[PDB]
Amino acid sequence: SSVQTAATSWGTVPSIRVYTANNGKITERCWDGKGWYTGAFNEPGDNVSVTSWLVGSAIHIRVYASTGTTTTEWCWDGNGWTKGAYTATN
Ligand SMILES: OC[C@@]1(O)OC[C@@H](O)[C@@H](O)[C@@H]1O
Ligand SMILES: OC[C@@]1(O)OC[C@@H](O)[C@@H](O)[C@@H]1O
Repeated sequence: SSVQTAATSWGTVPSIRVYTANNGKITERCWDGKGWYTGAFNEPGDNVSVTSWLVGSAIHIRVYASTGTTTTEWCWDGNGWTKGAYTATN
């Protein structure tokens, strides 16, 4: 039905990342001050949340993608999206 989004931002320009879960696929749109464009993130999920932090000038992003009761963490640390160590509790 209705897509579900999550958003994060950093800096002062700023940079913004908006993740949209649509029909089981999460994609990413990006802003760094000069126009929206499509990001590299593509992962399965019906629900999405996100957080990010800076270490100096380097952004680190964590996206939590959920299907059913399984949540997978995806990490951006400058070098492509890698699977994180996040696991659920009992
Ligand atoms: O410069 C765009 C980009 O590299 O920014 C960091 C992450 O949002 C990536 O998915 C995205 O493609
Ligand atoms: O560098 C990746 C990592 O260690 O970053 C911190 C947390 O997001 C962890 O789950 C994740 O595996």
